[PDB]
Amino acid sequence: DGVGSSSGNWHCDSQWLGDRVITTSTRTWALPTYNNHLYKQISNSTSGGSSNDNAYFGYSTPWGYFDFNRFHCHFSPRDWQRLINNNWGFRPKRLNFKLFNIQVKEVTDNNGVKTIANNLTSTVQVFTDSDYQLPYVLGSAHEGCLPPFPADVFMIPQYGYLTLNDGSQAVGRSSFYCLEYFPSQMLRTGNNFQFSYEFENVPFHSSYAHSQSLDRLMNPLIDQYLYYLSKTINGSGQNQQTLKFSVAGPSNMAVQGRNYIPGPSYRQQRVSTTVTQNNNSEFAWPGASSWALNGRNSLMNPGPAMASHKEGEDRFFPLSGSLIFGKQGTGRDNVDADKVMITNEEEIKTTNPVATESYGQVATNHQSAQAQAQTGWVQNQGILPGMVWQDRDVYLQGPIWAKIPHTDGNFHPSPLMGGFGMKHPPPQILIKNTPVPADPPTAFNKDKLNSFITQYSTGQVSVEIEWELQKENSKRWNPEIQYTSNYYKSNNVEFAVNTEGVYSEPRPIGTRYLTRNL
Amino acid sequence: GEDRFFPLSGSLIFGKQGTGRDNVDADKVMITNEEEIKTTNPVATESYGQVATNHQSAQAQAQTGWVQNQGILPGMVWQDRDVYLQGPIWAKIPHTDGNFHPSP
Repeated sequence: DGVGSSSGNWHCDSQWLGDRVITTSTRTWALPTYNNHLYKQISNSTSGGSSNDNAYFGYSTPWGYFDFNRFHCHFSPRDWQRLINNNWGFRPKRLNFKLFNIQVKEVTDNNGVKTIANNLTSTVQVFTDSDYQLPYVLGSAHEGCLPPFPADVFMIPQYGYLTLNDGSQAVGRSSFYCLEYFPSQMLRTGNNFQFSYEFENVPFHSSYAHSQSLDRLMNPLIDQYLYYLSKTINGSGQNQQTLKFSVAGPSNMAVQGRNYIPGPSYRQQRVSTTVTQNNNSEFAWPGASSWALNGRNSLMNPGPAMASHKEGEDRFFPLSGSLIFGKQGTGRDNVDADKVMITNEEEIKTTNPVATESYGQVATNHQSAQAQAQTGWVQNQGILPGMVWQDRDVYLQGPIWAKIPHTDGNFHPSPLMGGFGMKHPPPQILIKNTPVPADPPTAFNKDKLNSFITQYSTGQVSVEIEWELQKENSKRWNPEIQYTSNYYKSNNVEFAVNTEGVYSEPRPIGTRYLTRNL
Repeated sequence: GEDRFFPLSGSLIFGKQGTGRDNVDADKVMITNEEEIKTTNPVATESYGQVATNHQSAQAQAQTGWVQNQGILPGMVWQDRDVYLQGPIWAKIPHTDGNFHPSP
């Protein structure tokens, strides 16, 4: 347990134990000193002003944090495929985290000549927010998670948070948190850290697509013992009204009585990939669906899970109804379509309404001898007893869990971005290099020291997660759809490294391949 | 009192003994009456209610709009469709990620 002894080994691989899968990942990280060892107040004001919808107030801290809330941090593409093609569901159960082989280095810069040396006596502080007393930052789809490729060395993201704001100002109820006011473990090179976590009960994610739709669940050979209004007129001409009824049969499925209806909706604007079909105007924000919270508007994104488009119109997508990842090396601003990957929420069209369509129509008056029957379009429909739906799919590059807000009420708290919702998700893990003062003056001074030895640390991280599988039990005769690689030759291998050594994930990968009845 | 009225497709209608399959007259069918639940459930052929649609001010008058369809709201209470001697007994709840009050 000293300077010349490793404090942990490299564990990286998966084990498939029947109904369970155990993924273990190790990456090597680097932690700089953030904020000059200072807690700093930030707002849209210190950010260079902004619009009201983007106003905020908060603090940036000198701490970093570990984040592995993305599936590719645990599953290799090959494993994701094994999961995807053979199970009807899965979910996390246990988690084991480790920090080891810490190395604190000191940088010296004299006359531009920079040099790095070990500072053996320096420490790094670590602690877990086991009681969720700090603002939960994971599950906001932030960058900075463990890289998908094991060989990549990553930089630990800086921790910051937001509280209540009134423009760029704070309010009485705004909270300020100091992470030093938390007990934390201190470790020198040769010391290590570790902890375990139990995932609370969460339903299995449905990694299947339905092999039949909500409106097509009857026996196509028999009639119902129910009738429907089929004629209100006996033919053109004056006073031709009547009431004729017919049996709802195979010949008219649209009219049949049903026990369950499609899930809720919130109409999204429809955008086309073949640009010339879109309106010649800027509607990215104007024509976007949104919600208001205390005078501020936020984009309804990704919103309720809805099918991306009608059958065949694959060139269409909801303005902000699906997740879109960037391809390897894609820039940050105004990037072209070809440099991004838009997820396709199609498999759920069997139960969820289409995002760019109306939920349906409702009557809006009392038809009478004088007035004709009128209908109106339902653009957004809240929950109704009898509704049934699927949740957003999850992706290899997508988030895994989210913290369910602690509130009096909520409904089906499944994270809208996809994933598992939990009141007590994996705790945040904060880390920071303990400040090491430079030589202080030889005469006392009450001011806090502001002269520090420049340092940064590096080490390994290990995350082991145990997943529970729900295996397939289909009696389907014909073969199923399976995720596969392309047979055809090509310059590079999909999900492999470049000739420059750049790993890249060519496309998003969902979980809905196997099928199941409704 | 307006017993002569019924929702276009809001109630179940069975056929009387021997009634044909197509374009049968009113007298040869039996339309169920979902009346007893008017104590908690809104009327099918009516609006749920009205909501404000603007900010009344010195210049603008208060305006309301009709709620033609209303999803669940915390605080709602209701009865489910009645069951009949000739009616169905059970149904299979679709195996899906979510659903609400899966009563057929």
